[PDB]
Amino acid sequence: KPLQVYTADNQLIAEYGGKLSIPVEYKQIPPNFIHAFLAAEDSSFFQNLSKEDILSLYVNKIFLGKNAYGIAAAAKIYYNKSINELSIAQMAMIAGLPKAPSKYNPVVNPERALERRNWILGRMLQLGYISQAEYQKAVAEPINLNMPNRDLNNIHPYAGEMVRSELVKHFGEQAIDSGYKVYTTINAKRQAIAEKAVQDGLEAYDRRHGWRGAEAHDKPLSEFRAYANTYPAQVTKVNSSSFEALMQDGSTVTVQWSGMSWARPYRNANSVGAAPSRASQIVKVKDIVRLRPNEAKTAWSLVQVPKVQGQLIAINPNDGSIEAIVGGYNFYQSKFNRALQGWRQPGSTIKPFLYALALERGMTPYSMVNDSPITIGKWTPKNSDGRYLGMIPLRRALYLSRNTVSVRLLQTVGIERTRQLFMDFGLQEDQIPRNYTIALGTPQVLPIQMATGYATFANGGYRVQPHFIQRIEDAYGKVIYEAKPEYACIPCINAYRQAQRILKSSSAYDMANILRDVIEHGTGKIGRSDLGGKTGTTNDAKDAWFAGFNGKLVTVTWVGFDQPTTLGRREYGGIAALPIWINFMGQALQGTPAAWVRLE
Amino acid sequence: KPLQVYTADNQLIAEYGGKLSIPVEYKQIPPNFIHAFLAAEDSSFFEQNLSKEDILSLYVNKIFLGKNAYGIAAAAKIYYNKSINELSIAQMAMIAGLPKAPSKYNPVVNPERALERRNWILGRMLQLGYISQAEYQKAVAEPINLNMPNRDLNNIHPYAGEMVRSELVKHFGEQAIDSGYKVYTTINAKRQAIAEKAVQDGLEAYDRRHGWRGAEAHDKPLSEFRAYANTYPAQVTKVNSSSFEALMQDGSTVTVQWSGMSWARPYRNANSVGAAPSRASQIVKVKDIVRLRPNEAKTAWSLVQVPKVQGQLIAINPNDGSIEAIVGGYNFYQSKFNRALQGWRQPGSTIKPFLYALALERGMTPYSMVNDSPITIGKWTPKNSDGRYLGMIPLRRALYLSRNTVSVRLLQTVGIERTRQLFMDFGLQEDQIPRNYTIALGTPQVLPIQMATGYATFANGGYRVQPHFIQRIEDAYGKVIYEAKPEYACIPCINANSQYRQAQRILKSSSAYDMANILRDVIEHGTKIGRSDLGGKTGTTNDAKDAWFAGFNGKLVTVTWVGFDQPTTLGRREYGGIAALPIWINFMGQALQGTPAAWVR
Ligand SMILES: *C(=O)[C@@H](NC(=O)Cc1ccccc1)[C@@H]1N[C@@H](C(=O)O)C(C)(C)S1
Ligand SMILES: *C(=O)[C@@H](NC(=O)Cc1ccccc1)[C@@H]1N[C@@H](C(=O)O)C(C)(C)S1
Repeated sequence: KPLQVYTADNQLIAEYGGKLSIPVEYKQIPPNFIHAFLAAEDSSFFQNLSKEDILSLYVNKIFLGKNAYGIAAAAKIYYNKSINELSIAQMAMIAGLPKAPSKYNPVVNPERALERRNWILGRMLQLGYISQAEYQKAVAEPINLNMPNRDLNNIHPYAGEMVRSELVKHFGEQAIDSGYKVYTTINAKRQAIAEKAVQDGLEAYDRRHGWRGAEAHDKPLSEFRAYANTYPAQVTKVNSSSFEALMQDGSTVTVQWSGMSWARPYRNANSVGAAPSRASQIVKVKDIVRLRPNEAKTAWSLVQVPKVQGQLIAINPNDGSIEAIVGGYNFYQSKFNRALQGWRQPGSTIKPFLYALALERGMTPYSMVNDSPITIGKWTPKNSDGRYLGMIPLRRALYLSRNTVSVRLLQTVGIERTRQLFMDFGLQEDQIPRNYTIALGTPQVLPIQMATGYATFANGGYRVQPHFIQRIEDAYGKVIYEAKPEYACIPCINAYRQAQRILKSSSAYDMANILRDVIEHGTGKIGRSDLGGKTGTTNDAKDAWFAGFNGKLVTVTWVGFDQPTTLGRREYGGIAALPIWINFMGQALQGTPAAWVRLE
Repeated sequence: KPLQVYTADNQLIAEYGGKLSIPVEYKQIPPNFIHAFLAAEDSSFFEQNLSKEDILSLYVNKIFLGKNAYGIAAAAKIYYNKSINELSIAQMAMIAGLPKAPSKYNPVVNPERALERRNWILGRMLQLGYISQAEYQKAVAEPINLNMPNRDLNNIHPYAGEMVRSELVKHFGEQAIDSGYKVYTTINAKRQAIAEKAVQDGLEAYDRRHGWRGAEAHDKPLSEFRAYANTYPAQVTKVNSSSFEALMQDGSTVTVQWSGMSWARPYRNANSVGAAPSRASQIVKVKDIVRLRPNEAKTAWSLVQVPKVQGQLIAINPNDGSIEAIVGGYNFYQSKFNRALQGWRQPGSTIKPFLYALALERGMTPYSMVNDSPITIGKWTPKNSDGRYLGMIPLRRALYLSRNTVSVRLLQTVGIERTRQLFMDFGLQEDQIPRNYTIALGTPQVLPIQMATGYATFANGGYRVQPHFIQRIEDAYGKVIYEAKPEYACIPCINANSQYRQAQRILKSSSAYDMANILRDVIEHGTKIGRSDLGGKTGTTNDAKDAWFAGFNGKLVTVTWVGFDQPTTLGRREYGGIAALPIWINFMGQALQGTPAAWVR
């Protein structure tokens, strides 16, 4: 009975197998398996004939490492076999595990596992349990593990992992042995769109910065996995216009010129080399490259897995329901979820919160703010273009993300009030400094916290908590948990708990319209008039961000390197992150009526 | 509901607690405990959390919290011997930090990391307004304060209880304990208590004759020493002419008079002891950690000494192989090692009755004339105890005097391998039996339990029995789930796929009966106990590195052994009949008291 993960459309996406036990009748056990356990210890005092009687009591319960309880569960976990399918060597291997299922574990210690196994086989031969023909056959055998994957998460991997990883973080492994059915808030349609959007957008950035060379050279093809419609290939021959590579299935294909001609060499973030003139300039024989098919087959392409990363988090602003979550380029490349764990500087994406607080103090989008050099704090922050503009309205200041006005508004608003709003988005006391650096978006945030923060505009100034579980049922079918979220607007549940108000209705509604002005009048791609959004770029374009919404959906996208480096000069939030956001929102919001903030 | 260990005479001797879970109603949980789990993680996605509080109720009694603890109540019991409402804020925070990795943060395994995690949580609890700063300073300054109760109770017959736990765990792992079963052993409690006293007195006898070896420590702390085998650590505070004064672990100061320490002839070596002490300063120094023994009144104290020497006793029923008594060393609290089941030693002349039984097999009798003459085996001429020879002598005289030359001659007569096969058929390990003429003088390594199995062959009429310690196992519901089906030497004897297994015959009835009587005459001629149904053989290895005695009656086989764990000489006077035999006599006399004569048939 495994932990089962479903989407909001009651569709099964993941099964997570915990503690396994397959009880067998003593008669169903091959004698050689019993013999293996009898030879496992030198001395029995319960020859070993009374151990055979007491063995029946423990045979289905013995912990045999890696969630295996009993002989059948160990035959399944280690070899993907039934007890009668096991070899003498395999039976002896399992027979050696009870004493210490970690010091002898063939996964965690293959060295000692073989030593123990063969000792048992040696003892079985001495006891006349096995013949020498069986002894030589068995002792010469390798470990031969064929471990089936009991953690099935192949449909929406980041969504299934989110459930497993979060339950384990808060409650340990016992959370997976409960056999519960977890019914998530995830929209599968929206989840699929987000997965494609993050993959395409990162492939877009990667392609424009050029070919970086093969992912490895003189390394073994067995050590690389296929994913995101990219398949590892070992280059075998390089010609005038085409190369030949060996696939993991054993086949060899011929990647033609049109499939590699894009490979202008990467020189730096801001520089790429001339278009390649021959295939030798792109690949070397014994290079580990990634290839891509077409629809069915026909032709192949030389592709590249981005070194760059990204994320997407989409939440319902009224309750905080998580609709879509993508933690990186691909789950197989990295199981790391940047949406829930990727601490980054928000840069300019923080400004709408600070400018909302200015509006709360009495200001308007038209209020005159001053873009001037700020020496104050014996630290002089400089604007993006190293320029100043003088007196400009609050709305202009936000749109151009004038760093000097932000520090001035932070001095006006007070560092305390700013930190209070931030904590209301899920932030900890320890992750927001007191200093005037918070006006510039330098403190580390998780994108989920940004989606929570932007939801404040979308919902009219209420504090919603992001949540991924709608209900949990026990294996039987009984509902044991039913989500009771804090609602921004309780009447709105037509197309119990009330969320506390964190920002004044007018300020949340005003910021919303400034953000809509920012997207409709600044930048320029969708046929919607209910969208508000803000771009963000940190110092030396170390992060590209876009936080945007409509009345029914908040989406935050991010693009950057895991080890912080520049994305390039001409690489801002609106260039790297925005195209993923547009591509998601357009598709996710397709055939849905206009929904905007309610000034109540 | 722990693994319970009983004797054959129905005494509960040990309780072994495995996986623990004490389910509690969510309402019964102190809010500070819930708050601790709330502050344990930075972000929850299932200031306030709320979502976690609802999902916590589902796992609160099942969360694995390390060291067999499942749920908050089990962790409160295991780590602190407290109920959840008795926990401090610091303790609640400690348990709250364990779910994520109950080993990387375990306070019993990794205390440093555990302290860092706990305080981080307390810090987090203060930030959220869960705890006040007064509670924060109070809690953060607290130590680990572990008060782990002992869930493995075994203080009646410790070697017997440990035998069950250690053997189930060896063969079946920890899951063998969390089963809640009732194990009904073959152990006789009366006999077990006698054996415990016998092994303790006999080793104290050897130790005392060998002299005082000095205090167990000097200038060290009295808190670091345990009391056991009726010996209590004392720190010497004053040394008078004829007496000394020592501080006890309870805080009292006792006076040890001259008669209490006068035995303390100083130990020089196994073969040498110093002159009788003339004054108390020659025995003790002020600040010496000594061991004392009271009388029954606690009105007189004695200076005693824990033997450096070891011993064992194993008593089994020869008809089925039931283990009646087992003592693995001087005391379980000095060493948890069981020398009866794990102590591999050379048997010495304790092996000759096996070899002489095979001589009888082929056709010989106790009266058959054998040759005590000088025997050359390659570049090794074995010499008898006294180096002398006796010429033609009957087989029984040869065994009694343990004439090494007749043994090698009998080994040549029966054949090296045909003997190895028989030694194995007696219960000795194939790999542990060499392929040479020295197996005649007991060179192999044996377990005493194997010797008791082998001697039971004489006692039972030539059958091979297997030693067993479990009579039956019942589940928690009272249902018998296991019932021992041993191989019986004599099935009719109990009434004084099959229901009753008949043990395999390994000797002709005549040769087992003949060896038995040879062994009885070995014992009657130069033993003490008022019994005529006892047969036995002494054993001494080269340089008295081992003193042995293997003896029986029709109902009980007892094997005793005396020696050092790191093989050294016991001394020159120290043969099997001197060191081991007195423990055997002392046990057998008391164990067989008020029982009719029982001999082989
Ligand atoms: C907030 O993100 C702003 N960042 C900065 O002013 C610092 C900076 C920006 C680019 C390179 C080096 C340093 C603004 N981010 C973008 C944006 O909002 O899209 C601008 C390019 C307008 S600056
Ligand atoms: C068997 O134990 C025999 N021992 C030896 O040959 C070696 C030895 C060791 C110490 C002293 C003398 C000889 C013989 N049988 C034992 C016995 O049965 O007790 C003797 C010590 C008599 S010698």
